[PDB]
Amino acid sequence: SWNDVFQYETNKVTRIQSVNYGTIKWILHMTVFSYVSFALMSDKLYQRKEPLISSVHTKVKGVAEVTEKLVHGIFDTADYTLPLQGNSFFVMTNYLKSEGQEQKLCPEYPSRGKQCHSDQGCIKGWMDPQSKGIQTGRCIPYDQKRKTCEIFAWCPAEEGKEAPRPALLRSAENFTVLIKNNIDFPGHNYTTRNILPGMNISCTFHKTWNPQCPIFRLGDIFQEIGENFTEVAVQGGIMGIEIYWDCNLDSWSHRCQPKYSFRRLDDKYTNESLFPGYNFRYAKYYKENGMEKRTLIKAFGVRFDILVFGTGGKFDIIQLVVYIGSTLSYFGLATVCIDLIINTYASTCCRSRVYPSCKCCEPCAVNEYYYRKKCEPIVEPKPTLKYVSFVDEPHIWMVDQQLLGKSLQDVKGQEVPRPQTDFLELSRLDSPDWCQCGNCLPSQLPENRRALEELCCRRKPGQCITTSELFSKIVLSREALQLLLLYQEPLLALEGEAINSKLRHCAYRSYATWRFVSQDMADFAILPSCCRWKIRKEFPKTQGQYSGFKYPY
Amino acid sequence: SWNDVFQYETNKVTRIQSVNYGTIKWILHMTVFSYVSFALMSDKLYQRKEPLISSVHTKVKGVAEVTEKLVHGIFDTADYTLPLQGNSFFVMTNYLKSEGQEQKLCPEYPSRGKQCHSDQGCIKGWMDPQSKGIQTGRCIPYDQKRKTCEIFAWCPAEEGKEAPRPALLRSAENFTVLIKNNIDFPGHNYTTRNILPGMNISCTFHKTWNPQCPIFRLGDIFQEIGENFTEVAVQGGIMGIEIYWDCNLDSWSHRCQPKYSFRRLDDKYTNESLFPGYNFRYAKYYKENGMEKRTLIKAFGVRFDILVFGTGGKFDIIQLVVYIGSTLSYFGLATVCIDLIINTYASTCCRSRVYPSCKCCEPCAVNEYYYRKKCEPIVEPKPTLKYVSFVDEPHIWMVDQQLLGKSLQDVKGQEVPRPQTDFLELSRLDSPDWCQCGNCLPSQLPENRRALEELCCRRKPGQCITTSELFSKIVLSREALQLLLLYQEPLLALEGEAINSKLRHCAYRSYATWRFVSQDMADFAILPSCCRWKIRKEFPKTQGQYSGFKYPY
Amino acid sequence: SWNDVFQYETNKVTRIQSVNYGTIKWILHMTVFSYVSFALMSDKLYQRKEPLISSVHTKVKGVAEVTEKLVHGIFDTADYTLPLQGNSFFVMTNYLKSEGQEQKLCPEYPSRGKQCHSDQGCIKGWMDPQSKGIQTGRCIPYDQKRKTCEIFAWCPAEEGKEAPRPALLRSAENFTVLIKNNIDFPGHNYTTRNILPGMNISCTFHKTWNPQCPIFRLGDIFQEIGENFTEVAVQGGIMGIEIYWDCNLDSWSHRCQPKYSFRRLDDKYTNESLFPGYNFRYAKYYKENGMEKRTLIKAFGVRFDILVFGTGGKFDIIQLVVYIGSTLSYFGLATVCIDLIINTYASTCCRSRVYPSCKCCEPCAVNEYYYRKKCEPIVEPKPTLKYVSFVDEPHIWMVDQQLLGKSLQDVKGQEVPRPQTDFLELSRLDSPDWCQCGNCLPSQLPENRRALEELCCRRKPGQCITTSELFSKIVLSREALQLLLLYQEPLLALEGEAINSKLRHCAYRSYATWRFVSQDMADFAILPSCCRWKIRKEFPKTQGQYSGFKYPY
Ligand SMILES: Nc1nc2c(ncn2[C@@H]2O[C@H](COP(=O)(O)OP(=O)(O)O)[C@@H](O)[C@H]2O)c(=O)[nH]1
Ligand SMILES: Nc1nc2c(ncn2[C@@H]2O[C@H](COP(=O)(O)OP(=O)(O)O)[C@@H](O)[C@H]2O)c(=O)[nH]1
Ligand SMILES: Nc1nc2c(ncn2[C@@H]2O[C@H](COP(=O)(O)OP(=O)(O)O)[C@@H](O)[C@H]2O)c(=O)[nH]1
Ligand code: NA
Ligand SMILES: [Zn+2]
Ligand SMILES: [Zn+2]
Ligand SMILES: [Zn+2]
Ligand SMILES: [Zn+2]
Ligand SMILES: [Zn+2]
Ligand SMILES: [Zn+2]
Repeated sequence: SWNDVFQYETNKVTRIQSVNYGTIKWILHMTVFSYVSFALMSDKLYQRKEPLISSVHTKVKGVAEVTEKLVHGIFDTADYTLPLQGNSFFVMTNYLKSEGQEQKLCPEYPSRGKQCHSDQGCIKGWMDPQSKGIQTGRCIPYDQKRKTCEIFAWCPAEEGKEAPRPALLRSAENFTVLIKNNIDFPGHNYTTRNILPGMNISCTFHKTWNPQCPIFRLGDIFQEIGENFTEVAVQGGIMGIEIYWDCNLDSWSHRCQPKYSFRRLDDKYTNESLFPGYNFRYAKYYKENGMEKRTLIKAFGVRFDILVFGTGGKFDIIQLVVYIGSTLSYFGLATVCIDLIINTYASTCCRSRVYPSCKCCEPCAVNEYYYRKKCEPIVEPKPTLKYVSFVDEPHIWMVDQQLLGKSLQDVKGQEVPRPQTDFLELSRLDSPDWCQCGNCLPSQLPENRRALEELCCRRKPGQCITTSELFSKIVLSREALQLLLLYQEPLLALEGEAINSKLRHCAYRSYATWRFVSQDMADFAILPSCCRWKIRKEFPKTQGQYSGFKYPY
Repeated sequence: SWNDVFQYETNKVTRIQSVNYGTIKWILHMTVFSYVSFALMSDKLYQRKEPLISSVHTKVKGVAEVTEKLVHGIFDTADYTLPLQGNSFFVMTNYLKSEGQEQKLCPEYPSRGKQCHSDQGCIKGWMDPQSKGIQTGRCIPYDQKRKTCEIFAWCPAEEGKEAPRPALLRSAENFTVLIKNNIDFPGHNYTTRNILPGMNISCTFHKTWNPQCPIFRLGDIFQEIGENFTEVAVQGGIMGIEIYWDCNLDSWSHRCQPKYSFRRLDDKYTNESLFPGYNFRYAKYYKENGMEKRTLIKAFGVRFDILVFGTGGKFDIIQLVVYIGSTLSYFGLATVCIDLIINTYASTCCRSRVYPSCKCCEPCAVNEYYYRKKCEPIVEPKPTLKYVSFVDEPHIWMVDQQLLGKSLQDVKGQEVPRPQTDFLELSRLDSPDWCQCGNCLPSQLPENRRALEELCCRRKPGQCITTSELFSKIVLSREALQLLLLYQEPLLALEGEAINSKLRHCAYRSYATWRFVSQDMADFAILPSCCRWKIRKEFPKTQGQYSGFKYPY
Repeated sequence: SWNDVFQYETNKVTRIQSVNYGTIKWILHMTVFSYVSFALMSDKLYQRKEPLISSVHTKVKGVAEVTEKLVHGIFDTADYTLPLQGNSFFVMTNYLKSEGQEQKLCPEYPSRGKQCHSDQGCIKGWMDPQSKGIQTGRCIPYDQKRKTCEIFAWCPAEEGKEAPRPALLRSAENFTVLIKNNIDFPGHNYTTRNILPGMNISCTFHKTWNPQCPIFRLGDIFQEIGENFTEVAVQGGIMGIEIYWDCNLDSWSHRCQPKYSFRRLDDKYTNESLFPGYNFRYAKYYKENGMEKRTLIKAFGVRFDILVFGTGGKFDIIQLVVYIGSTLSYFGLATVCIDLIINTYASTCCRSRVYPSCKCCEPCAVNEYYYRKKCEPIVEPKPTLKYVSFVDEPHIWMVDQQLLGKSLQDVKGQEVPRPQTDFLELSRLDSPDWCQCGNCLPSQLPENRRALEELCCRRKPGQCITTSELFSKIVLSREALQLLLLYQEPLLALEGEAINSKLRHCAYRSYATWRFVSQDMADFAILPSCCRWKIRKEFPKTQGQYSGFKYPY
């Protein structure tokens, strides 16, 4: 039990002294190592990455003068900008005014060919989001030239009027926005900001000269991406200020700096029915003479959306371990490829065609030696398994099918090469129809099992193997068999029928080992009737019938 | 050195021709491959996934008429909606009005059983967030029926008044919001939007008919998730418009489309003390007659939060390599399982009980052959390691413990099977108390080391192995030992005491190899005293004392 | 073909009964298993993690009284807070007022040493964001003491005036904000909220006593992180309420609770030129006597940014499979380490120096046995490969280089150990200048190939190996060679020149196997001229020239 615990299994290997294969192995190992290292360091797969949480604080500075009796106006942050001071801020670039609005009946603004021509056309009680009123069903003259439906809404109405061109607040392109970005990686417990001590304040952002200046001129934002602020100012738009944080929190590779990029977020070619641009209608309410009045301003502008994103990486042992474990199996590529080469070039097909056709692959025949020193083929031992050898042939035949009452001599199997004998050890001092030697005899086994023993020493007519002197020296010589038995059992009693049986079995084994060198084939070999019966004649049984070949399993 | 570099180690293998094991191996390989492929393609583990950055632009369109002297009002986007046009927008569904507010003393609104009954109950200088004023400590009659505390706050007060039921702006359910969603994957450098050219504009969203229409009717939003807009309109709520982007950026599998889903974000059963619903109090300031007055509107509505989330996948070679490396080791499952089967069925326990009990597992005994052709057991060579063989027994005994002065014959070890001899090679032409053969002699070694040599040829009384003829043929025959020595050293000088010593050692080795076939056991074998001293008698030393067994290590 | 499919390859192994190595293997296996399990469960690597989508709803409650003719004011949520009720909300802590603003010429506010001293200093048409007006180029006296430039802007101007100290709305520290957080994991289809049924309402958040109370006192927020609300109230700031959701959605380990933490998001030491603190200028517009007037309020306060982040993990089989596959290769660590130990201690370097220097590593010499039972070295069979043995030496010499016309006897290779012979099997019954034995003869091969056969039996002068009796018994004995041939071919015809050739080849093989035990070396061995020519003399050819050694490949 404890001995079972205290065991270590190590694979048997074959140390090959080959320049080609060693060079290939080291080249592939180096390639795998290089790619693994490159992937680890480039993608920082050894680091735990966490997304950031951002806080944005914007301050827009800039004033515009608008001339529109002539009225001279001044526009500051309490005028053209909203209380928006975070991820988004709005800069007004144009506007439409409608002073003194009261909820009453009035003609809807004639625009986009909405002028009415017939009273029946207008509907009663119909909600009109385009005009923002309820039509009363009666057409009325908005102007002496054209007529429009009557809506109970805020009056006077100015819906559908185009934004003035050129934009009144074009000067917004000269306005400067300061962006303060605070990010944190709570898992990594790291916080930083885009404005650090020792940074100049009289700077404006540029891709090259001042890439870290958080002060942006809107016109520069637009022209860095090929957008015409003057055109966008008319109907408005949405622009994006991307702030990317590719941040490394490792001490030896610490750099957490923002990268500023810009992107228009509103489609230039939005259909006129999809409300192009960016605008919003905001109203100031007041009391006049005793009635509640409203002043409506339709403000066109650019909404700047500050989009902050990024990841913060810090070394994590678990991630590195996982990556290494993932990539470890790639170091078996050399083994796989070289074993594939050995297996393929060990095939008896290359010599036939490939080598004569291509003579450059001639020295690759050495892989047969490697294969035979690397692989030990074996077959499943099954009852039908049988091996036969014919002295007129230089190979052994394996039969792995049932004998359906037909002689094993006539049964056909497949050819296999007889194993090489141990030279170091060998260097020492009315006959049956199926019989082609004349010495074979009918089987005494039951009828259903006579086919197994119906085998001859040779396939073609000739002399029996029993005529060879080695048959008598090895198989029939009682002295040699006695020596073998004593070698196994030194104090054996060479008397009785037991010794005759043991000698018979040793003779069978001797023939099997002589003609089927491998013990694997010798165990499942089948002796010819001639040799079997000569053996039995030499070492015969008493008051018993021979059983024959047993299944080793 | 370079020869050390130019080496390739390949494992020795056993090619088994088994239908069952090959079928099992291929089945398991196919299963592993199928699961790995399924996981790779379903979860898109070959792709690098990046979260998106979103910009949302909303446009709500819809007008409501409210009747509340009778006052007829019109409510448009400058009235019921806020400047919110991004990720969130607010649609007012009800309201409470309080015109003409001045900062002075007044009775707090009697609500939720807040009516005061005693002057002492009211506190002086106490902040009252429920009433939003500082109590003066004196109770006053709010109405002829009930009394309330006096607060220096905006007056007249209307706190705690329930939202009117039914909701005044019920018609908000018919209002339509257009959502424009712009997403980007900056790492993958991909941008898209939810409105593409060629999409109809007179559409409203439906799960099946118009799943890609970014125009939503609020009532439809509510009824798609079993929410009653009429009820929510009273106190308000929060609704979520989820926009999911499961986007594949690979050219051959490119589809980046949004999936719209809805979710109520406010708890229906919020406790009345936790401010249920959604409302906000916004005030319009003005000057009246010389004093600064305020108009307060408590607006109840639905805040729609557009929640945009998703990931964009693009093929990455590094991710695929990592996944493949992770899954490569799963291809050894076939080897593990089949080797486990071989090891288990090679145990000498199955034959004893399992096979007779269950006869279906009879042909699985072939795994003993596979085990013995796959594993070569070996023991750690240690000084205490000793092997002994008794000619009255068919096994060898291994002793791996110290001899505490007691004879090795009486010491007990564990039984091991003597290895099979090479048949191919063999096929060729006052006695001591511990002695059970009569031919053994006392050891001449030092007293502490006599136990090692205190061993007999047999455990039970009988004839000595020295009486066998093979002992003289193999161990004592000077001709055979001389032939062996010459085989090792052809030009050996067969004269002197050196040749006698060499013959003695060869005789020891011959006995050890004969009775312990394996060289591993023969190296650590222990000769019996009888055989040892017969050998020494045949090849005796001169002017010296025999040392005995040395430790091969 | 199908037999090729029905094959299973299993590695040959060596079962070592070693306490040290088994203990090491199990220790390393346990260590790897423990670390893998720890990483899996601690980091929850078996779970699929999804980021959350959050909705935040805030309700600030609290009223302040400000005394500033003396004016007594009341400040409620319609006064000090914005319509912000989501991820951010603003609490006003101080303010500056400027009533009755009109767009006209006026002197800019003298602050930060901006007082003008010369008319020429002021510029005409110059935008002044600091003063928020267009300078007319003429200096005018703002006050009797100091003068400032003239700006066409809103007047009276109050830019650059410091926030009053102490802060007017200090009482904001006593105000309470209720945060309702709704999160969802749409991939995992899980939603939850920070307020659950059965939670008290009269609670305020504390780290220990009430960590789950979503009602926060602002002063407590500030003092939990060492911030002085009274100081921040003057100029304002930005504070962050982090809500972390480390949520496990597995039923057996379900806990999805928020963790509240606070963080100041505005730099305390922001440069005075970077607009420290948080403020915004919001204006109320009105009509007075017929002209449009403006009231400007510069509000200083704290903007609270609710930052919600977290991940939701649920068991995923794919992730667990990937992690296990990643970590499987780490279970080969025991094999790697033990094989490294075996390889290192099998080196013939330790015995020389390490063991005598350090005697504790003495019993580690057993690894040579393990190495020789684990590895079978083999060399690449190449035409230049040759083996030679000298009977005056105890080793075989391998030559793997071309013979540039110089005798192979004088060519130097590298020494290798002759393999141990099978004891079990052996236990059975004007001479050439390069010649150091006298029996060698010149080669009859072509001139370019005579060097191969120019080899002697010994390196130093002495007796030829042919004088040994084993040479005649093994190599020249016709009986033994005939027996070997018959063993290979039992019915061989021992007549003709074919038998002589076969005997010659068998004699070459016999010498090669005798002196180069391994068949690998015997195949590429080179016979000495003396032995070769004695053999040929014994078994000579007829009407033909001998070819010599062939390349087995
Ligand atoms: N390999 C092989 N073994 C055989 C053959 N015939 C008999 N044997 C072996 O010899 C034994 C049977 O001996 P047998 O002649 O029947 O003598 P008996 O059993 O005493 O009657 C079995 O254990 C077989 O393994 C044969 O043709 N081939
Ligand atoms: N395996 C084994 N070897 C032995 C035994 N006795 C002696 N030897 C070997 O024989 C050698 C010692 O020979 P020994 O009889 O002492 O002759 P001496 O050394 O010349 O006195 C050692 O190298 C041992 O390996 C034994 O019982 N078993
Ligand atoms: N290993 C080895 N084999 C040899 C040597 N000389 C001859 N042979 C073998 O003997 C065969 C050639 O026999 P050879 O003497 O030329 O007789 P021939 O071919 O009939 O003229 C070849 O197949 C060689 O493998 C030698 O020095 N070493
Ligand atoms: Na692996
Ligand atoms: Zn016959
Ligand atoms: Zn015959
Ligand atoms: Zn005895
Ligand atoms: Zn004895
Ligand atoms: Zn010579
Ligand atoms: Zn010689």
